[PDB]
Amino acid sequence: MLVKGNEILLKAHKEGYGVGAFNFVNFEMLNAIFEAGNEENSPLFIQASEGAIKYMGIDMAVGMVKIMCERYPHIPVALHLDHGTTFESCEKAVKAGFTSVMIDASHHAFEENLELTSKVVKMAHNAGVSVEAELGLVNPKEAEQFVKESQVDYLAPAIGTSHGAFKFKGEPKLDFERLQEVKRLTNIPLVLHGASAIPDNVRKSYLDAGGDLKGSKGVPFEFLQESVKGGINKVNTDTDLRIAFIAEVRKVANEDKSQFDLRKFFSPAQLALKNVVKERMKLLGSANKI
Amino acid sequence: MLVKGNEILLKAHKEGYGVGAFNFVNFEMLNAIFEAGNEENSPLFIQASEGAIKYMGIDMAVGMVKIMCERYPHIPVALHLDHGTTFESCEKAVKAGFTSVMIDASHHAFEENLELTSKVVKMAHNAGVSVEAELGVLVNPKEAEQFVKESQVDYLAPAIGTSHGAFKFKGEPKLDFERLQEVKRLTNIPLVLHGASAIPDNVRKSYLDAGGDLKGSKGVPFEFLQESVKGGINKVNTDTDLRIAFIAEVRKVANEDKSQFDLRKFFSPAQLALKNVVKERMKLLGSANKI
Ligand code: NA
Ligand code: NA
Ligand SMILES: [Zn+2]
Ligand SMILES: [Zn+2]
Ligand SMILES: [Zn+2]
Repeated sequence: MLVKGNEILLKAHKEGYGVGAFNFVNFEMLNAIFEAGNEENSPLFIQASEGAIKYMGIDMAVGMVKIMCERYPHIPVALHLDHGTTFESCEKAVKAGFTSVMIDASHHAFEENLELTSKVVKMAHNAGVSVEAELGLVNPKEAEQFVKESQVDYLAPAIGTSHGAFKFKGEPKLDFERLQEVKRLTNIPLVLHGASAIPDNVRKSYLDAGGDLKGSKGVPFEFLQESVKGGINKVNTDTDLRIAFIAEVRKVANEDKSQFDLRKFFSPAQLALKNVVKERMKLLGSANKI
Repeated sequence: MLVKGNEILLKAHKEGYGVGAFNFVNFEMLNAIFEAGNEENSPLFIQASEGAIKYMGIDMAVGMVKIMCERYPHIPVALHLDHGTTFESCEKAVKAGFTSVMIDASHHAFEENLELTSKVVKMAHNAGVSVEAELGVLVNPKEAEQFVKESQVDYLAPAIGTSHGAFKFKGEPKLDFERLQEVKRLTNIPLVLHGASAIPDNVRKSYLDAGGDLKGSKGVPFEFLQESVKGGINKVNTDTDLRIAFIAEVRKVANEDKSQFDLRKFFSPAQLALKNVVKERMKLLGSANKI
């Protein structure tokens, strides 16, 4: 059922594996994510950004997730506010039924990031909700201080990732020795943002359907595994899903100009998304952890 | 709020207007339909086919609608099983929370159609749910009178020359309006028009400008939809129009930005185009400003 984000991530912290945190914006993405979790016997972090919540309405975002939990009552599921920008945003998500909220004030200085994060934590913990924060590259000693002062449940340390399909213009590399240092001093679950890899087969599908991925590329599979070894426990994944989904939508549009049955577009798009999720669960080590 | 289908259609029947019955298969379709009803102050018939229910899961089909009703509690909404093919399917819909169910046995003989329809009615009415059936081969008005009286069905879909899909008329648009009037006077219940998509000219242009192909497509003219309401049609099944308007915008976004893979950029304009189709249809049929 729907559980506190910390319940899932504490396990992954103790046993040293990574749980994927998969964004959704509608029913098709959510269904494919849940089907993958059921087929790989993996716990699920379900994420909604503030833009996705505006698109769906927060009543629908939580409502659809609750329905899916009743459909697969054996899968541990956390519903996570992705990149909350204000206290009030995190507070609205708590009242709506989210079991995990992230407050992104990494763009602020240490002192204001910590003051706002601490405010979110108090409100959230009062309602039984776990909190993620961000910091950053990261400096391990202030991370130690940040975590102890804020009492946040998980932390996203900056180690060389960024959202989108365009992660590194040159060689891909992440500062894993910084990560191991953060992990030691904080001893809490850690979060990797911008962790989409753009698998080879997903890139092929998008470009085969006439898509333009520009010079985009993401974290190699090897560096996601090394991140988990370093102590990452929550791996944010979104771009990979969207590319795999829209590749199939473009394909159907191209191959049959007379097709306007929505299910003919989105049934193959769901399957491609679902396979990206299933492979990621195995890569990160959360398969068969229910 | 979610109400029995008859509560909406009996009002439409008494006052002589039509209520669009709009199919959905996912959240985007459902949201646009509800926004159209809110903006035109119109009651809503929300329909799901058996295929749509398989795609969504009946728990999600009903659950999404109940969330949307809480979001717009002032809008009368019926949740209708479209083209139920078996008693068991209609019974599952009743148990899940549907407020209206259609049993389509029109391909069976009259006697078998009546028997199955009557079985569905008894189960449905015991649960507080309204029932649609279908007759027609064009409908036989005298069969309809007997059918409605023996079955106690709440509304009837008489065949008068329409059909599902974008290719309804090879030749002249033709609907047997005389037959419709006879059925209405003999049955005196709300009547349903299936295959009622019109394929507006702007929707067709949109689909073709996006690179789509509609070879000789042809729907029910707006004037025929109005004539059919004047004749006693109170429920107007609409699906194809919604899908063409929706996918037209999906095709357009794909064509004009090959680097776009944010789903919202595809489906926000698609929702708006679908919503606009629904708003115009609500005004055409006369359910606008009836809340
Ligand atoms: Na997050
Ligand atoms: Na129907
Ligand atoms: Zn991020
Ligand atoms: Zn971030
Ligand atoms: Zn029909």
